[PDB]
Amino acid sequence: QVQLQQSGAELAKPGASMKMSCRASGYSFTSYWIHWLKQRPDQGLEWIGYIDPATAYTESNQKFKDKAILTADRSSNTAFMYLNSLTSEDSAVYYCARESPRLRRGIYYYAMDYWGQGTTVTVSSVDIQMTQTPSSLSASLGDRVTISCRASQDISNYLNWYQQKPDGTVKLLIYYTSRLHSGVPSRFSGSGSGTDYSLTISNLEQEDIATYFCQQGNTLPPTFGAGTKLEL
Repeated sequence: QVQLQQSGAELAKPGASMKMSCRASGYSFTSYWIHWLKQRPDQGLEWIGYIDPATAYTESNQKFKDKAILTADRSSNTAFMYLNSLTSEDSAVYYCARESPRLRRGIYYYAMDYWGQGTTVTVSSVDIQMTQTPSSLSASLGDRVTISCRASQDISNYLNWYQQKPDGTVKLLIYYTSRLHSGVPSRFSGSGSGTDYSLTISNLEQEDIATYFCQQGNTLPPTFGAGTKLEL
């Protein structure tokens, strides 16, 4: 079983540097990319970059190009991220996540199929826009519910959906508009095309209470929606 284990919470001084790690077990580390992401209090996620462990090649978001450096060591099955010139804007939860198996030779989904548990950092002494509606939505057990997602440009069906629980745990539910991931119960379904997409949950259960994110992976950098909170 795939597993990603991240390092423990740290505090730091303004102006300093720091280093955090992500240890892999239960699969061939050199066969899939590792991604890094940032999430601020009560906000959506931002994508920082990825590294290919087999070749050491890296890709970075222009917004983080002076802020972060990514590395990997194959023998110890571990990836790393280094940050510099820390400010209060840098206090956040940081995550690592694995890239899913490809679509065909040279064509990836940009769907993150397994996630680490997050590291909390405290500092103390044109992009494609996604729009999710509504921002929160209440329902009762056994109901049918649908949520909507729009992008600012044709994303040609490269649209993915994730679920985040109150304790931070993140998982992939659907990739490439309508494909279920391993272990997802078939009461989850999705549809769309062009710029307009939706997710539908049939026969709600109490373990479905959470926050839901959409994400395009047509063009770099990957961008996320701001979330829909689903409550009883």
